[PDB]
Amino acid sequence: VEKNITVRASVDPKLDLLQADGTSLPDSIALTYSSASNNFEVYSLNTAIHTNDKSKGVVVKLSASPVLSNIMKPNSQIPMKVTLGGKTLNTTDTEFTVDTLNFGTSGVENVSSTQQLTIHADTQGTAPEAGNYQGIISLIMTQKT
Amino acid sequence: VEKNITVRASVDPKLDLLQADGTSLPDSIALTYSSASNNFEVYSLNTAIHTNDKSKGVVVKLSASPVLSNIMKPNSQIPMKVTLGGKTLNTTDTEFTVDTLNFGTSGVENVSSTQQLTIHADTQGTAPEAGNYQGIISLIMTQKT
Amino acid sequence: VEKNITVRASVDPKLDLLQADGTSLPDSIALTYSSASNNFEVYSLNTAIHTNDKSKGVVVKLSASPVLSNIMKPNSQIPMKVTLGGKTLNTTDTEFTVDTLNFGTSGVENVSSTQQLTIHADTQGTAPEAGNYQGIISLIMTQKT
Amino acid sequence: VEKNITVRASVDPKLDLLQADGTSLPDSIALTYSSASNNFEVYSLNTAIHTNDKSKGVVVKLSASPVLSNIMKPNSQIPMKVTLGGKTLNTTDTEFTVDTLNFGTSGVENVSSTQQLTIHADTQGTAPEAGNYQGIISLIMTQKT
Amino acid sequence: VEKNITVRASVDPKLDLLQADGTSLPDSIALTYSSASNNFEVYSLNTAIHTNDKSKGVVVKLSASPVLSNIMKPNSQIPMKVTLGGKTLNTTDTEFTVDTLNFGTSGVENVSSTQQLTIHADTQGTAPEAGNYQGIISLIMTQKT
Amino acid sequence: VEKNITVRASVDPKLDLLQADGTSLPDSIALTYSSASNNFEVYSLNTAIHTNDKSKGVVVKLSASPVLSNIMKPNSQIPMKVTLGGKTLNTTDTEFTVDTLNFGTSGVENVSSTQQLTIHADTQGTAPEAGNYQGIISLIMTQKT
Amino acid sequence: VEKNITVRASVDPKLDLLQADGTSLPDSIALTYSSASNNFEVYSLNTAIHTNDKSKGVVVKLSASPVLSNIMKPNSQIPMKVTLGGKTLNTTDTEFTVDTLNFGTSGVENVSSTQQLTIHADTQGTAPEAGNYQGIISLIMTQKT
Repeated sequence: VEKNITVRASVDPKLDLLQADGTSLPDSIALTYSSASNNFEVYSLNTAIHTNDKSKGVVVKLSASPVLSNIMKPNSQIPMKVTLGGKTLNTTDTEFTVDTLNFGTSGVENVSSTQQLTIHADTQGTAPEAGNYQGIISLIMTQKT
Repeated sequence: VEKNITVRASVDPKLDLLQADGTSLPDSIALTYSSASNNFEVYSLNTAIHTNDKSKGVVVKLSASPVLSNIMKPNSQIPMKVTLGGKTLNTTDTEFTVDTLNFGTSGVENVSSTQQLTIHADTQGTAPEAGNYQGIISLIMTQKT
Repeated sequence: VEKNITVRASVDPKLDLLQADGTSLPDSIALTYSSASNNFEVYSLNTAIHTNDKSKGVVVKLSASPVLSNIMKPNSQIPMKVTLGGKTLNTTDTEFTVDTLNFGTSGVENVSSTQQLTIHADTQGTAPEAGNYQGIISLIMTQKT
Repeated sequence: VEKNITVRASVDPKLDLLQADGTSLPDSIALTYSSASNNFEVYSLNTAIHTNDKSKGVVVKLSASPVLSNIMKPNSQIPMKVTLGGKTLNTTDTEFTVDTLNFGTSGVENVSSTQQLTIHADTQGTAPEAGNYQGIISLIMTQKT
Repeated sequence: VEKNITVRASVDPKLDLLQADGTSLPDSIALTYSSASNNFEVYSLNTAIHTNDKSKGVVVKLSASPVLSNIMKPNSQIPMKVTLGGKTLNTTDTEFTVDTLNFGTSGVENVSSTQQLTIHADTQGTAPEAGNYQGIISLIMTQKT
Repeated sequence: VEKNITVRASVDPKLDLLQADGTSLPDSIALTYSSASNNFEVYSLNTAIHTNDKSKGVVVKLSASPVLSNIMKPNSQIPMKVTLGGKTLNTTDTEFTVDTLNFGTSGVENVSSTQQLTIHADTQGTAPEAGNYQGIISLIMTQKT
Repeated sequence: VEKNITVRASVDPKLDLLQADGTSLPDSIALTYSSASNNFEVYSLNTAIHTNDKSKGVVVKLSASPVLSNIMKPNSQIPMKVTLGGKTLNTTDTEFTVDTLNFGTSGVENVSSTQQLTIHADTQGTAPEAGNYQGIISLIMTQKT
């Protein structure tokens, strides 16, 4: 036949992280460099947590510390700082209490309040070497008793 | 030599289904799960039908009823409802009359009006089992007297 | 053992043609047919020339005239026109002068300016016969005094 | 009896290494050269460790030091550095602790967190001789008390 | 006389089974194990039935019940379930009606609709013993009145 | 003495024909039949010509006309058309000029450009009799003044 | 009595060297000549050592130095270099320590890690005389305290 389309999906019944407007988080992001400040800008995205039950809190962590490294020479790299809900995320987990998520206040049941997601490839005022840089962020989420 | 590139193309002289912006349909699509509603959201795409002759209509059908099934445990699957031009597609063909396609009204000869293509892997408010899913949509399209 | 991975690489110390984003050129491409115009669409890609020394120009040519031919019936075929940097390529080599390549202006040393690579399986307003088509393009590239 | 298809499979009941999307790791990979830097680009792939029991850690090592060597003249070769989970692999085994793997946090039982697998044919800024290169990587994985 | 190449081909004038892209079916396939679920993943391939005359249906059967068996110890084996067009195949013949094959709708005369061919080495949630496994599938297909 | 391995090799110091990836040409090939068109599909392989001295051209010819004949009944056979570098080969030799071979442009000295080798068992739109077919192609190559 | 089949097998209870996929090593191999480089290409095969008891090391040696000699004229020959596990083999025994073989890490008890077997008919950049060459390699293996 003509126009064969393959459909894929990843399902996590307990938790999901979607944008405040209902769309899924972008699969990739692009940072903007500013030679005047010799540092990257802060990337901010509005996200809302979707949960199976509203009686349990959420715990968020990263699988590994994200690093933005040049593709041609990995020796040059810029650590990236990721913060969710105003608190910095790390390889050690952090807990988001149920009372601070405000489940259902947006008008949709089991949908959390808008959480500010921030990515910052912060250099210490030192210009990285010219080239193309790439990295990956692995945001983990789990319910807590 | 260096930089050998192989070119491939599938030609159907009578009929083609492309996006309203002139680009081809995506080869793959991704559905986003929502733990709050325990269901997938509707995926929508704008498409335009290209025809060899504008005086003869189009009939559309699916080769088989698509189902979104887990790659590891096919026992769990989510049937997908496909609709084109506002009418649900089924294994039994449906006819799009010529006067409802508006060939040429977009400014380009033999190009139909924008048709809404919708894929919805709807569960009956039942959470599918955790994992990643995969499926295929086979959209057949033929001209009709 | 388990998970044996074979690594392969082709090395040309003098020249390399890569995408503007740093990744390698695609090994395969697909063309989009449109029955309304009975012709293929133009495929365009951004590429950047890498050179061992920035003081020497580059020459580009095709090993043989690329032709898009049907796999079932090679009698039906569509000649393809390849153009790089805005100038049409042919089996007779064409010269890219050094001052027109802008080596180093992108911020990375010995990297040329973005060159527009275009492939067009241009039919003379004639619908090719239905079936699957396949062809290969061989892009030769050499330094010139 | 027409259409005879032979099926093969290798089973390791205790451990498996698969891509984050659930598919198996590629059997072969290709590296891209860049004469501007006279070095290869870093190849990165997302992988997830599968385990029979979540209470036991994982240990990773290489059977032999992988080396990318020319097929025509093995005297020319490029040592390759393999790193999994952010820590460099070596013929002397390295230990991945259980709490650093996050078994089950992805939503699928007994599936580890995404581990970044990186292959880099790091030349010391020295152009290898022209030709075709080939190498093999043997990634060992074992459960550790 | 140098470069002697031997050519072979099997001809069935009445029926053939080819991939949707026009190439022949793969001779060998590899299944991927996942110790997390202690089961094999489903392997799916798109195929199109080629027929001499479009007025006759197609019947599909297996010569013998395919079984995936360990090469070293045949006592350990995993039965494989084969389904084509959404209906499971068996040693007893199954009929595909002509109206269900859609001969010619793809744009090529006498070429049927894409049929989903699926192979699943379904264990009953029990881990097979370590080793290399191999099996064979003999897909018999014939025309029917 | 255990593990006795016999090694064989054919040496042609003046000319060799190898694949573009550096490996030798396949010893055996298989053609795929298509009952819809009642003809064999075109088999294409990329090859590169190796020479002792780049200053001399290459001449290519076939020892005898290749014919694809049924093993059980030679009376039924299919002539095969072989083309290298875009020009059909024949029992009468054909000349490939030195300037058309582009020796060394691939980055390896004394290695020619990629030459398209194509084999087509072109039936005249007539289905061959059912059975197994076999044939041999003897590609002769020589240097010419 | 029709269809008489003779079965032969060589049994070495203490050691066996087989391919990584479980099958036996090839009985004969073919090398590829390249007149451009006037040297043979390196032949690489994946092999795994089998042992009766995993607590003992393995020793590898050759009965006699392999030489690739022309069948018609023995005066013209090419010495062959054989390396197993990354260390070149010679007429004098070599040591493979138990800790280096990694018995059982592949998931099958008493099966060693994949050892790279390399055969190279290394000419000193001198073209051998035209003709057919044949040679034999006798790989001896023993267990050592």
